[PDB]
Amino acid sequence: HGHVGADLAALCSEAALQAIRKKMDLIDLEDETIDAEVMNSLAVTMDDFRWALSQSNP
Amino acid sequence: NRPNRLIVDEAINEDNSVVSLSQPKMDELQLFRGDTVLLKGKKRREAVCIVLSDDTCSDEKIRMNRVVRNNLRVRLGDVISIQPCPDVKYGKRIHVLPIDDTVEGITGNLFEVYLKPYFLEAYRPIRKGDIFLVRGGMRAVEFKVVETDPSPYCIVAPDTVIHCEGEPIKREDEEESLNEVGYDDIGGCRKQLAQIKEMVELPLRHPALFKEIGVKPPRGILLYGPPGTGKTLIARAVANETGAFFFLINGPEIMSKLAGESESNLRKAFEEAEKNAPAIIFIDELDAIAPKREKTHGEVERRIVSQLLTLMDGLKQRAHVIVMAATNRPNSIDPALRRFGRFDREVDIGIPDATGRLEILQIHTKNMKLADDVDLEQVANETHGHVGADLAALCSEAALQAIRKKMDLIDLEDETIDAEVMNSLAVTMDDFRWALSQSNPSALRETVVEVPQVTWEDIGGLEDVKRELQELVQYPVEHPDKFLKFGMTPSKGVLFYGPPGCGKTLLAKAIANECQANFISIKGPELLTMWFGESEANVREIFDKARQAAPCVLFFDQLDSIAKARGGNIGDGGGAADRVINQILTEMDGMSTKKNVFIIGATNRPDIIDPAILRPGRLDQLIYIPLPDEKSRVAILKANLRKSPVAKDVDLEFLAKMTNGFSGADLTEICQRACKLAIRESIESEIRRERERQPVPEIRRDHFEEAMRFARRSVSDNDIRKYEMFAQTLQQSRGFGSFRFPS
Amino acid sequence: AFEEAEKNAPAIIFIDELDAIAPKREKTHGEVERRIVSQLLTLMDGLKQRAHVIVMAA
Ligand SMILES: Nc1ncnc2c1ncn2[C@@H]1O[C@H](COP(=O)(O)OP(=O)(O)OP(=O)(O)O)[C@@H](O)[C@H]1O
Ligand SMILES: Nc1ncnc2c1ncn2[C@@H]1O[C@H](COP(=O)(O)OP(=O)(O)O)[C@@H](O)[C@H]1O
Ligand SMILES: [Mg+2]
Repeated sequence: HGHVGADLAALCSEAALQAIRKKMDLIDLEDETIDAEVMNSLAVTMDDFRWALSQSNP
Repeated sequence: NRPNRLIVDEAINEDNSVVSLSQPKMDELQLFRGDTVLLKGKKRREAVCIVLSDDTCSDEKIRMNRVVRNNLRVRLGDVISIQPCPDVKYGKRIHVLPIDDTVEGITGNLFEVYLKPYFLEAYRPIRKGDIFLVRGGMRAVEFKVVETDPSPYCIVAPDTVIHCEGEPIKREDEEESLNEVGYDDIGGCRKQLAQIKEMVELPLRHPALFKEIGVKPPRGILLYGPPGTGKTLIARAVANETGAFFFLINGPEIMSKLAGESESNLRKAFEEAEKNAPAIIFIDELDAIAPKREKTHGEVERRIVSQLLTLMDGLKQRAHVIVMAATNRPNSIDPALRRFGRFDREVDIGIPDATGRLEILQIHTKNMKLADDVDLEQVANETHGHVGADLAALCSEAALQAIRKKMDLIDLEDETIDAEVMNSLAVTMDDFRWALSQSNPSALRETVVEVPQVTWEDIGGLEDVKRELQELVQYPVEHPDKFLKFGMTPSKGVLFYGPPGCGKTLLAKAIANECQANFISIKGPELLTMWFGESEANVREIFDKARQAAPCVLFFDQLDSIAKARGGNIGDGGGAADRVINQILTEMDGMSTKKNVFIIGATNRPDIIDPAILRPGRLDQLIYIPLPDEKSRVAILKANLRKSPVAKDVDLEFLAKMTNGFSGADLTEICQRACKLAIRESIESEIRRERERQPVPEIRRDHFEEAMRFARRSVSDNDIRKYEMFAQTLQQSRGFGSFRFPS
Repeated sequence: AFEEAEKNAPAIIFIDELDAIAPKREKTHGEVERRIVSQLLTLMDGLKQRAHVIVMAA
């Protein structure tokens, strides 16, 4: 409602980072390179955007 | 959670240059005996060794000696990953430098004594930065390989030339690596360390994930908290763990009187950081350097803020440098810094809890030698509000007290101390207790108060009141899981009202010690101020300190002073008295989550207190502290005389019968009078003992009888009716009586 | 001075009128004085406590 363009950019970044967080708990975190299948499965969804909205304040 | 990951294990006979792994694990790793492999360790330290097969070694463990662990800067029980080193070839040459301290006193040539037999017909792989020990000469010498040819993986063949010429390497590098600050040296900040790790380490290691999802990692991190919580510690640990240069900026350093000097300093700092990329820019006291432009009148401050905004905007140019800041009060910072592309992510570092301060104590005491008596759990428990820096200084003071004792033993004139005295040197529990006594908590360095050491047995009677007070503080903190099962939040308010001297103030002093929770005491009118908005501002500061020091007990002694019924006075001291009550109302129950802040109020006259103060949610329980009855009067006299030696002939039970309406303080005066009479008799007796030259071990019956002649009833019968009317209004307000559900 | 102190370890350092050279960094007129205080702190933190050199300030 009161979000300036910087706030919306922060929201999009937070949603993408939340998707990356979802992919965090699966990986070993010590792998030299990440698997191609989980590389392809990574995409921003509505759940990530709603989490960002819940964590979004102007 | 990979086959490469293995648990650290010791070595029975395996030496430095090789490694030994269990044969099934070697087969799982597709590794043959005699193969060269790579070891990965913490702090970005690596070594190259020959893998071996051993039946003694377990499948989940890797056999390495102490020196191999010292190479990787890792301890026993750590998790490390092993990978077969690729394309390892015989070394053309190897440049080895022994430690400078070890070479001293070695008459024979270092190379011939150590290196020539060690590498003869052995083919031992080495990487740059590897240290290996060879027994020989007068003293065992550690050799550090600064240069490897070919770098970094090479095999030392007999034909490969080995030389120890040049200035021997210093132990400073080794001790700096040992003392380098990592994530493990932070205590109580694991929840915040997770977000910091996600912000910093993840983008560096897997930028492919970010490029695939098409997002860029944040560049601004704002750590805010009380001093000593380790924000600078966390920043330096992050800088060291990621192999980035740590650059420190202090707010006073940037500040300068000359025009354009502070911004030039900031630009120079950013330029040096970008040159030393990757690097971490850390700005201590960001609040002092960058306040609100509209709020500040001085031109230089908004000048610095604008320069900082420009520097942050220009920072995001793939410079691989991340700017971090530590401040006490984030709200004092210019809001333009809080936006995205700037200090967008703010991480709250708070007062460590019991387990957090236990972790801090374990971290700082890991090098100190601890006896069996000392237990760090109780040390954490008694440190109610200490911060990490306070805990470190506390451990240092306990150690220094141990040196104080061993000094009192020793003469110090001798140049060399006997080995027996050194063997006697140790650290015990009493040293830590003394450090606890001397050290003060930074959270409450303002509200520190003396402790009369009032304990429950000091209070006589009020057993029902004592039990309720403990459950108020003990239940929510010691058993929070119980409250989540039923789902209703705990009650956090009690008002004590009654005649003066019945024990309201003792219960607050006693509750401070026993429940091991932070205790803030407000003298009744202490908060009020002559300025227009300062009386209410002091109220918000008290409730903010209590929220930061949660679990905290906020004791409002003589609550009737600041909590009056609104509208009683038109002037109300200029209307400020009502505004103080309205401020108190909002903090106790307002538009915020409730922390473990337990408000306790003691008042003589409760009927004047604002009715909004006394509703459930603010001071949930109204407890009446009456005049002690006959049974309680015995307890008060027994508790008061518990310290003093009193004759067994004294019958305390009869005193309670006679003193029908005496208060707790009145009975205390009677014992005080009896003590002075017994002291006065001793003083005159010993004077007669001196006069004849030129008795009273305990208080007898006679002193009490003379004391009772001066006994008075402090609380009048008129006042007692005033207190008993109030308790009757509560009973009549409820209605009915002996409530029971039908059948 | 600190280099000579570590070179001749063990050594003893005494500073006379330290407050004259090291006022409060929050309120300091000259930048040179602030840099002197910064060098004091940097040299204090630089010693790894193996120098066994005690700095005395009056
Ligand atoms: N139940 C009690 N047991 C032991 N000592 C008591 C008791 N009640 C009162 N006293 C003694 O009375 C003195 C004052 O008591 P205290 O300060 O707790 O009273 P209070 O009811 O809070 O009074 P006030 O209304 O003046 O604030 C102390 O010496 C204390 O030891
Ligand atoms: N969470 C913590 N864990 C371990 N030690 C700590 C912690 N916080 C502070 N310390 C100790 O306090 C000392 C100084 O910390 P400091 O930089 O003053 O913290 P802050 O960033 O709050 O100013 C450090 O040497 C460290 O040993
Ligand atoms: Mg009192």
